[PDB]
Formats: sequence, C-alpha cells, structure tokens
Amino acid sequence: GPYEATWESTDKHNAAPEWYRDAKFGVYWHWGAFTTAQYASEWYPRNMYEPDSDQRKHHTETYGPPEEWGYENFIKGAKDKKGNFVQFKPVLKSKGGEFDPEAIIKIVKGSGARFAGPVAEHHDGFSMWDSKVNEWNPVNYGPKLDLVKLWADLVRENDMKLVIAMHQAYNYNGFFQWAPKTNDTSLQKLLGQLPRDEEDQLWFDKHREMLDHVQPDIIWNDFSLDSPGECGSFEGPCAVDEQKRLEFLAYYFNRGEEWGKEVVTTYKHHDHGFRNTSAVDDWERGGPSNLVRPYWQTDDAISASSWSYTVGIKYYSSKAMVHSLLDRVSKNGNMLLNISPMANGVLPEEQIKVLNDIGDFLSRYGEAVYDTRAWDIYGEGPNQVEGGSFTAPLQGNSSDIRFTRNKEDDVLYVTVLGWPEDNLVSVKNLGSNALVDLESLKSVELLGDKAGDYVKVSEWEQSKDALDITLPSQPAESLAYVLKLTFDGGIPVPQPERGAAVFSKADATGKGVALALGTFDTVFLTEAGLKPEEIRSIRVSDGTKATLFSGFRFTGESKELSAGEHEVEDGSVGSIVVSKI
Ligand SMILES: *[C@@H]1O[C@H](CO)[C@@H](O[C@@H]2O[C@H](CO)[C@@H](O[C@@H]3O[C@H](CO[C@H]4O[C@H](CO)[C@@H](O)[C@H](O)[C@@H]4O)[C@@H](O)[C@H](O[C@H]4O[C@H](CO)[C@@H](O)[C@H](O)[C@@H]4O[C@H]4O[C@H](CO)[C@@H](O)[C@H](O)[C@@H]4O[C@H]4O[C@H](CO)[C@@H](O)[C@H](O)[C@@H]4O)[C@@H]3O)[C@H](O)[C@H]2NC(C)=O)[C@H](O)[C@H]1NC(C)=O
Ligand SMILES: *[C@@H]1O[C@H](CO)[C@@H](O[C@@H]2O[C@H](CO)[C@@H](O[C@@H]3O[C@H](CO)[C@@H](O)[C@H](O[C@H]4O[C@H](CO)[C@@H](O)[C@H](O)[C@@H]4O[C@H]4O[C@H](CO)[C@@H](O)[C@H](O)[C@@H]4O[C@H]4O[C@H](CO)[C@@H](O)[C@H](O)[C@@H]4O)[C@@H]3O)[C@H](O)[C@H]2NC(C)=O)[C@H](O)[C@H]1NC(C)=O
Ligand SMILES: *[C@@H]1O[C@H](CO)[C@@H](O)[C@H](O)[C@H]1NC(C)=O
Ligand SMILES: *[C@@H]1O[C@H](CO)[C@@H](O)[C@H](O)[C@H]1NC(C)=O
Ligand SMILES: C[C@@H]1O[C@H](O)[C@@H](O)[C@H](O)[C@@H]1O
Ligand code: NA
Repeated sequence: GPYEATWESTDKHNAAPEWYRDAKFGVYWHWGAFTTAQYASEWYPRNMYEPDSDQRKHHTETYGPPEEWGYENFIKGAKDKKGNFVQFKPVLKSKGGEFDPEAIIKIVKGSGARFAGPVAEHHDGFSMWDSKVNEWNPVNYGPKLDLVKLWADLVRENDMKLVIAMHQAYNYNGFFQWAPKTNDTSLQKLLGQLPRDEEDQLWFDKHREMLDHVQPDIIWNDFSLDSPGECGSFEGPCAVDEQKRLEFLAYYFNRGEEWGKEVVTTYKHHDHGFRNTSAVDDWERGGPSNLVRPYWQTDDAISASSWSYTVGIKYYSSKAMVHSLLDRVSKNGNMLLNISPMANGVLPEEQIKVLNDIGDFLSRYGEAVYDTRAWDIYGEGPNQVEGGSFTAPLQGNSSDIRFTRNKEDDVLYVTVLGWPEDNLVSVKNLGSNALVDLESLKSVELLGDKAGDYVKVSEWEQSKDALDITLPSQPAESLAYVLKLTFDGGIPVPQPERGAAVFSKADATGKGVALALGTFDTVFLTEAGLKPEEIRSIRVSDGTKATLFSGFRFTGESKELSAGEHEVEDGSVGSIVVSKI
C-alpha cells in the first residue's frame, strides 16, 4: 500500500472522514474476563494483587490469596473459597444460556448508534478473538467462542460501522506490576512479563491479527502509547516502541485502502503516541470545556460506578446521556458511550432503558444531530462542563442551548435542554449586541412529535441581549427540544461578547468565523471554514485584543489589535490569539 512506517507518510491519512463526522454517536462495551469478579472496576485484575488494597482483601476472602488464586484462574476456571466453580464462560441463549448477543445488538441499533463494537482486549492480556499470537483467548478457554467475531458479524448485519477498542499497551507498562513473577512463559504473556522487544512486537501482532480478522472501521486505542508519567509507580517508559506504532499505522491505513474503506484510529488526547494529523484525539470523560478543532471524540458511560459491571453498580440518567451527547456534538466531537453487561452476558434492564431513551430522542430529533457540524459557538447558558477530572455528566435545563448547523451552512439548529415555562428561548448570539442582521432569517420552526414534523414559530423579536423566540404549543414531551432556523444565503457570523470575528472580505463581510478567547491555529481556522491566508478583516470586541501571527502555530511576526474593525493583508495571518484586556 502507499503508506510507509514514518510520521510523514502516515500524516497524509485523513484522520476524521466525513462518515465519522456525520455519525456523532456510537456504543461500545467493557465486557470480558475482567468482569468475572463483578467487583470494584475493570481494573480488578491489577488491583487484586495490590498491597493492602480493598480489591486484594475482597479477593483473599472470596477466592484465596492472589499469589495462589491468580488472575489467570478467572480465564482457566477455579473454585472459590466456598467451592463454587468460577470462570468467564458466557453461554449462548441458543444453547440454553443467558448470553444473547443478537438481542444486545438490536438494542444498540435501537439506541441510534451509528458505530458499535466490543472492547476486544483491555489491559488484562486476554484477546477476545480467535488469536494465534495470544493463546489467552475465549476460543481456547472459557466459553469456546470467538466473541469479537460474533459481535462484529452482528454489528454488520445491523448496518452499523464497527469500532474495536484495544487497551493492550498498558498490559506490559505497569498494569500487572503487583502480580508475582513467573517463569511460565505462557503466563508471562498474560501478565506482561515477556522481554520488552517481544511485548512491543506482540502489541503490533495483536492489532494486525485482529484487524485482518474483523476489518474494523475504527480502531480505538488506550494510553501508554507514549505517555511518560501516566503509568503510576511502575519503572518504565509508559510507551510502545515507536517503530511498532508506525508499523501499526501504516498497516491499518494500507488495509483501509485495500478494503476501499475510510478507516479511523483514535488515541487518548494526553498521549503522545500518535499524531493528530492522522489519528483522532479521544478526550477524557466529559470532553473539552470549549469547541475544539480538529474533529475529536470522547468516551462516556451509563454506569456511575466503573466501565465494567459490578454488583451494586449505579447508573446515570437518560437525560444526562442525551444532554452530554448534544454538548459533545456542539463542540465538534463524537461521543462513544460505554455499556456494561454482566459477566454472564446479560445487559441489565436499567441500561436497556437508557439506550431505549437515547434512541427515542435520536429517532425524533436526529436532524439536529446526525450529519450536522458544529457552529463557531457551541452553546449558551449556566450549565457547563468543567473539563479535567469528571465528577458527573452534564444535565441542563431550559436555560441552556446547544448549537449545530447543516452542511450547506444555512440552517442553525438551536437545541434547548428543557421546556421553558415562560415559553421563551433567548439566543444571545443572535441578538443585536452580537452585531447580527436577521434580515435573512426566513423561518423559525419547532421540531415536532415525529421526524419531519415542523410547527411554525410565529413570534420573535431581536433585543440587544438576544433573539427572543416565543414557542408554540409544547409537542410531545422530550429530553430536549429543537428549533430550526433557516436563513437565506448563510447563517450570520456573530460577534462574541468577548472575542473576535474574522472575515474573507476587507470590510467585515463575506465568509466569517467567530472566535472566543483562546488560541486558534491554521488547522483550527481552516476547519472552521476560513483558511487564514484568506482573512482580510477582523472585528475585535470591546474588552478584547487579538494578536495575529504569521506562522502556522503562534510563531513568526506578530501584530496586536485592539477593539474595533481592522483590515488584514491577504496571506499575512497563520494563527490568532484572542485575549481579554
Ligand atoms: C496537534 O499536535 C501538535 C503537535 O503535538 C500540537 O502542536 C503544538 O501546539 C502547541 C500549542 O499551540 C505549540 O506550543 C506553542 O508553541 C509556541 C511556539 O514555540 C516555539 O517558538 C517559541 C518562540 O521562539 C519558543 O520559545 C518555543 O520554545 C518554541 O520553540 C509557544 O510560543 C507557545 O507558548 C505560549 O503558549 C503557551 C500555551 O500553549 C504558554 O504556556 C506559553 O507561556 C506561551 O505563552 C504566550 O503565548 C500564548 C500564545 O500561544 C498566549 O496565549 C499566552 O498568553 C502567552 O502570551 C505571551 O507571549 C506572546 C508571544 O508568544 C504574546 O503575544 C502575548 O501578548 C504574551 O506576552 C506554545 O508552547 C507547539 O509548538 C506545537 N507543536 C508542534 C510540533 O507544532 C497541536 O496543538 C495539536 N492540536 C490540538 C488540537 O491539540
Ligand atoms: C527541569 O525543567 C526542564 C525544562 O522544562 C526539563 O527539561 C525537559 O526535559 C524533558 C525530559 O527529558 C526533555 O524532553 C526530552 O527531550 C529529548 C530531546 O528532544 C527527547 O528525545 C525526549 O523524547 C524521548 O523521551 C520521552 C520520555 O520517555 C518519550 O516520550 C519520547 O517518545 C522520546 O523517546 C525516545 O527517546 C528515548 C531516549 O531519550 C528512548 O528511550 C525512546 O525509546 C524513544 O526512542 C524512540 O523514539 C525516538 C524519537 O522520539 C527515535 O529517535 C528512537 O530511535 C526510538 O525510535 C524528551 O521529549 C525536554 O527537552 C527538556 N526541555 C528543556 C528545555 O531542556 C527538565 O526535565 C526539568 N527537570 C525535572 C527534574 O523535571
Ligand atoms: C525462575 O527462573 C530463574 C532463572 O533460572 C530462577 O533464578 C528463579 O529461581 C526461578 N523462579 C522460581 C520461583 O523458582
Ligand atoms: C436551570 O439551571 C440554572 C443553573 O443551575 C438555575 O439557575 C435555574 O434556576 C434552572 N432553571 C430551572 C427552571 O430550574
Ligand atoms: C475508557 C477507560 O480508559 C482508561 O484509560 C482505562 O484505564 C479504563 O479502564 C477504561 O478502559
Ligand atoms: Na492527515
């Protein structure tokens, strides 16, 4: 194939193809041998060995000391302290058991997911496909089923793109740091104790074997690709050999070409192991606080506990999941939602209800979500995401709106996160203070009870503070409500209260991009719809300054501009920093 194992060659791969930007919402599942204990989290295989931990205490009381009853017993099977046989061994419904993967995939399809699939290998060394390179798999042991192939075939039967999640780097970069050393070479493979050159090779061989086996549309990767300092107390680079990373990228991108498919690979945002030229950044739970470019994704979970089922697990609400989805999509990302089947393969009814409720929302209001793109401002209102460390998912109300727009850039969707009891939606960024001319606003419509229904909004006025929209009669109840604003000849470019707007003509007209406070490089401005070489004017808000740089990313000659309108020489700007005075 045309890709070579170098950064410069692999950079040419299109990171986020149009189908992936259109998709918005996917579902995956942390289900595996790490679920067997149904205790604490999916990190149980690591923590069962940790000195003085709650997980070790539980393990020791339930099974035996971890030095005698090691993690490998969950895969190969053993008796617990009360003489019960314990093993990861889901039994198909068609064989009289409780594991019904077809039913689960129908539920996932019904949720509105446009991509779906399993965690194929987490950090615990167990590959869930029929693997020649790793004997630690569910065909050799346990259920005698190729779980990954079963899931993949069902996902394709149900007309969703296939995502496969792979977390196999941390396996040998510290996950099993507390497991006893072993001279059993097979057990060393499970526990990440092989020589590092062999482990680096195995990281690649696992990816290669899996991706040739199921032809994934997306390969999702966890951390420890090159994330020094993120592997706790283990002495090591918290990384995969660079050559092996590059060989993976070239192999997968070449296979995509061979298959006639536009493929995607994701990696954790903070990790340095891949580049954002060719791989999609996957933000920590909650996502970014701001609108980020280029296109990115984040993962979330129904569970309010761990990623994998545990006894006593608590869940978040349908509302939180839907509001979270709208938030991520408005900020130029996708949301990949995790679900948590029990060790036996049963999906709990509380999770089914959440998925059903997301699906009801998307079936009805999908026009505002699928196939849309972010505006230049993600939303308005008091309820926001902080970023950094996740506490609880976003839940908004009638005070909050999130924006999305169509590909033609003449329809703005204004999604309000509750029904306003005052029957008013006020859009600050379309008010007169926003320097927005609404002469071109042709229609304002409320999306109705079923997709394709529109109820006209008759009354609206533009104050200084906002476009003030009076709602018609409330439609059937929903978790959020959608207004559709159609403009002749393109959505107006708002002026942020503190921020700037850049334009393709010299007089603050033409194509434009609104900018908040922050830093905006050539990639940002280009993706937002205005290559910086084409900027010919800028309007800087009161209380704000803008610093223009000639370089791609805040290097080269710079010029500071205060509040007002300013002409800009063609080809003079590469990047911009917008700051509060
Ligand atoms: C995709 O991946 C790529 C690759 O990993 C990511 O690219 C990296 O992006 C980084 C963030 O933009 C970028 O880092 C910036 O580099 C600038 C240039 O550095 C080079 O030149 C300078 C000057 O010679 C050298 O000193 C330097 O060592 C480099 O060789 C730096 O200038 C940037 O530093 C400034 O910003 C950071 C915040 O990112 C501050 O912590 C820092 O103190 C600096 O702060 C000033 O400037 C920023 C403007 O960026 C202002 O916001 C801030 O208020 C400070 O303002 C003072 O100074 C400015 C003049 O600089 C003045 O106008 C102002 O009034 C103030 O006096 C920063 O370090 C990496 O270089 C880049 N890497 C590569 C390989 O490209 C990319 O981000 C990824 N994409 C996404 C979406 O994540
Ligand atoms: C005090 O403050 C100062 C100033 O902030 C701090 O200095 C900074 O310290 C950084 C850490 O040392 C230093 O970054 C390093 O810079 C070198 C030179 O550019 C760079 O090579 C380093 O990158 C390697 O190492 C990191 C950390 O593990 C990896 O994430 C990264 O992938 C690189 O790994 C490659 O090189 C390693 C050997 O160094 C190999 O072991 C590794 O396998 C890997 O090799 C592969 O990749 C190579 C290409 O990357 C390839 O050639 C090779 O063949 C293999 O394929 C790292 O970024 C900053 O430069 C430095 N800043 C300044 C201004 O000095 C200082 O740390 C502070 N002190 C304290 C106590 O905190
Ligand atoms: C494992 O093999 C090494 C090398 O022969 C040996 O030193 C060590 O004692 C062995 N481990 C055990 C538990 O016997
Ligand atoms: C919506 O949430 C905001 C922020 O917590 C709050 O100030 C406002 O009163 C809420 N509105 C309603 C109707 O509860
Ligand atoms: C999605 C989460 O990513 C983290 O890096 C992992 O360590 C967790 O177990 C989980 O898979
Ligand atoms: Na690219």
